Order: sequence, then C-alpha cells, then structure tokens
Amino acid sequence: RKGDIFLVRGGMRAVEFKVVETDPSPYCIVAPDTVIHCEGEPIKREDEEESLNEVGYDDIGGCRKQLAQIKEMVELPLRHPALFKAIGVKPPRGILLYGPPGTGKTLIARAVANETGAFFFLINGP
Amino acid sequence: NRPNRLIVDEAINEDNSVVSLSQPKMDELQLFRGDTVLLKGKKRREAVCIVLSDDTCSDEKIRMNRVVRNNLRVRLGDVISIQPCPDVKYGKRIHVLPIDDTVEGITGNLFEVYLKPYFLEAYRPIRKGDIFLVRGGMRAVEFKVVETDPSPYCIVAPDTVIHCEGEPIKREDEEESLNEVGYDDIGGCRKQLAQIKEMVELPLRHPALFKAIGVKPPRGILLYGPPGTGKTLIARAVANETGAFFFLINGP
Ligand SMILES: Nc1ncnc2c1ncn2[C@@H]1O[C@H](COP(=O)(O)OP(=O)(O)O)[C@@H](O)[C@H]1O
Ligand SMILES: Nc1ncnc2c1ncn2[C@@H]1O[C@H](COP(=O)(O)OP(=O)(O)O)[C@@H](O)[C@H]1O
Repeated sequence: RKGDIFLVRGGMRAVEFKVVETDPSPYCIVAPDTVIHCEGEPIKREDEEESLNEVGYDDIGGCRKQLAQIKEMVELPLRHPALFKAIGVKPPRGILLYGPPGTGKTLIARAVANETGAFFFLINGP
Repeated sequence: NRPNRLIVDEAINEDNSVVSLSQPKMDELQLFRGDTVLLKGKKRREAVCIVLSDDTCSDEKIRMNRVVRNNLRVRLGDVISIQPCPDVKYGKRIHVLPIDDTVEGITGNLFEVYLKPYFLEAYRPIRKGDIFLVRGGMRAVEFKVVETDPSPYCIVAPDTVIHCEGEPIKREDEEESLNEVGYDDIGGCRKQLAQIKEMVELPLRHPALFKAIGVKPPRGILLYGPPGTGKTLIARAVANETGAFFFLINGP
C-alpha cells in the first residue's frame, strides 16, 4: 500500500523500504508481472514514525514467561494511564530485574519502554 | 454527680451513622434500639444517629464510628452530651454537594453510583452541614449536606426526591478529611495499639494536667518490627486521633 515501510533482511543487515509511488491506488497486490522503478536514493523518513531496528518483544527471547510477567506488571500503568487517575489503587512503580550479566535485562527494559510507548531513561550505574 | 454519661470510643462493627450503647443500662438513657438519638459535641454542634446495644461495650463509654465522631468534632476518650429524641422528621428533596478535593472519580451521571445504593432503605437521619462518607468504585467520597427542606435535621425516607448539583465545593479547612489515617485503618496489631494509646493519651490528650502535677510522661517510644508492619500508620493515627502536630523525620 502507498506510504508503508517494509523491512528486508539480507547481507547481515536489515533495510526498511518505503513505498512512496504506485501506479494503482491506494494499494495493489504485487505480482510477477509489474516492473520495478529504480531510484537508489535514500530519503529521510518522517520522524514521528518508529524505526523497526529498535528493540522489541521479538528481539527479547530465551526468557519467555518472565517477559509475560513484566508485560502484565507494566501494562496498566503505562498502556492505560488515565485509568489510575479515576481509580484509587497503586500500580507497580519499582521493578528489580536481577540475574547473571548478559541475560537481557536492558533488552527487557528497552522493549517494555518502546512497546508501551513510555519515555525510556537510562541511569547508568557508573 | 449527674454526669454527661456519653463518651467517645472506637467502633467495632462496620457501619456509619450508628452508635452503640452498653446493654446493662437501658433506663438511664431511656432508649432501646432503633431510635433517633441526638448528640451534642463541641463548638455548638450536634448530630443525629441510631442507637443499638452491644454486650462488649463498656457502660462508661459509648462506641461510635469515626464519621460521626468527626461530625461532632470529638475525639477518642472525650465526653459529650446525649439526648434521647424519639421524635424524628422526614425530609423533602434533601440536598447534597461534593466536598473537599475528592474529584475526578465520577464521570457523566454521578448520583446513581454512590448515593442511591446507600440511602435506599437505610433511614439514616441527615442533619444540615454534616459530611458523610460513601464507599464505592474502589474509592471513598465524602458528601456535604448543605441544603434541606426541613430544619435542622430530617430522617431520610424513600419518599423524598434528591436535588442534583454535581459541582464539588471546597470544604472548610479546619474540618478534618476522613480519608486521613485512623484507628480503623490500623489493624492486625490489636493490643500494641492499645498500649501506645494508653502511653500517649495523657501527654497529648490531657496536656495541662502535667503542668500542675510533677511527673514525667513518656517522651520517647521506639516502634520496632519488620518493615511494612504499619509503624508509620501507628504514628500517624496516634498523631491525628490525639490532635498532636505530626512531624516526619525521614531517615534518608
Ligand atoms: N535473552 C536474550 N534474547 C535475545 N538477545 C539477548 C538476550 N540476552 C542477551 N542478549 C544480547 O546480549 C546483549 C547484552 O545483554 P544486555 O541485556 O544489554 O546486558 P545486561 O543483562 O547486563 O542488562 C544484548 O544487547 C542482546 O543483544
Ligand atoms: N497492620 C496494618 N494494618 C493496616 N494496613 C497496614 C498494616 N501494616 C502495613 N499496612 C499498609 O502497608 C503500608 C506500608 O506500611 P508502613 O507502616 O507505612 O511502613 P513501615 O512499617 O516501615 O513504617 C502502609 O501505608 C499501610 O497501608
């Protein structure tokens, strides 16, 4: 469809391609009978849009059901914020992700922040 | 010596606008259960409630809920005036307004959710200029009675319309919000709270006594226990119930 970004994986890399022009509108199913117009000139994408190279649930694997617990923990406070203003209850405002180094705790934090839309701030220890 | 016969005490049963009296003496008060009873507190204020009998209540004191106690402005261990009034007058279009900073907890229609389920068959006598607490929607809202067709008080019955305002109005500041902590909010400890209350009563509840008598009351108490056991709750409740000015010196 017009004005969508689709991700192509290859060459040990991932490139997102925008569909800016198309003969039929607004969308068309691609078939092996339509030529491809060549531009080869990268164009900056609109900033409000989120780059797909950012971390997400898929990038965080190996933990399974701890990520589900964190998602349930963080959904209402972040995914439905106005609810807590009209209801008197305290959501979880402090979570200690603990484990051996390299287990993806920073991955979990970044993915939760991005998926829920929350503004992620990193307070590095040192 | 013809005492007042009415004292302030904590309420054991869950109920609002209900006052319990000692079972041993019914003729003294000359009132048995299920009758409107007037009560004079302090600062020229009075309240109306319903009286019952409790075997556990001590004859010296009269158990009463925190809402009514706040209405009278009396505190635990205080002495007030009671007056058995079999007379009671119904009301017409009893008026109520939102009070204090409690707001944003209701959207659209705001009277069917809270008032209707509570005043339906309750027969709670409402008096002018009193605040009563309604529990619902995982929230607690205190409603002021500013207007009422009969004066000064009227027993609510299922035949009087309700006037709708839906506009919260700031309550007088000297009055104490019932959302603050109290003895009821502090449970699970039982008889340690009694020890702290006895410990702190005279120094705070009767301060002038120690100036005319030479003795030292307890001026240092160490509440110790596992974290989360309500020590801060106990301190705040003791400060509020005794009227003392509570100051928090946070460790960090
Ligand atoms: N469970 C996992 N699933 C996918 N990638 C992981 C996982 N754990 C670690 N990684 C990879 O290892 C990198 C380092 O882990 P990281 O979470 O940043 O450090 P820490 O665990 O101390 O917070 C991560 O950037 C990520 O790429
Ligand atoms: N015995 C209790 N009765 C009712 N609520 C309690 C009790 N103990 C703890 N709580 C609740 O847990 C909260 C935290 O306990 P708190 O007393 O503030 O911490 P600390 O014990 O370190 O002083 C309190 O705000 C209160 O709501």
